[PDB]
Amino acid sequence: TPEKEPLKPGDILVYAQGGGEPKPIRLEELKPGDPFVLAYPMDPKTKVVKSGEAKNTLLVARFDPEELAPEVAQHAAEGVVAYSAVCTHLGCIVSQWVADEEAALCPCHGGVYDLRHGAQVIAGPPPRPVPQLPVRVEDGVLVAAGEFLGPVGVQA
Ligand code: FES
Ligand SMILES: [Mg+2]
Ligand SMILES: [Mg+2]
Ligand SMILES: [Mg+2]
Repeated sequence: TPEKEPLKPGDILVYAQGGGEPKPIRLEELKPGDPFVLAYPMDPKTKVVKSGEAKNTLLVARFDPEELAPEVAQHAAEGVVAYSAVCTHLGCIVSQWVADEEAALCPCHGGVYDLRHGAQVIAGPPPRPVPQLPVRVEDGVLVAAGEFLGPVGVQA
């Protein structure tokens, strides 16, 4: 189904939504240092949000660009970073924030990913970082700028 299609470069990032019209994520809405938001990709011409496929679930956060690791900054936009939100341990959505680590926490078994430093696993059983999603800003809206930088979710 269109709603289960994979994320594609050029897709518009929208806030995770129930029904109703989607809301694109605008750069100016994200305050550097604030907790991440959960997002999905939306096909820019059909406006179909690809939220029926869990492996399209994203977390999106903004930091001061100087606080990002250079490798992360390569794929960031005005300090905004995005990653897959599917835990690489057993696939739970990495839905919680760790304020004093600026990290994403998985409530299932306590995986913690260090968002400014490439979602390095700093606690729990995730075997590898959630992959980064390159982003760019177009007319103030966040857009996927490439494929995920590695496989999503639970792998061999
Ligand atoms: S599914 Fe995330 S830590 Fe186990
Ligand atoms: Mg605002
Ligand atoms: Mg650092
Ligand atoms: Mg625990």
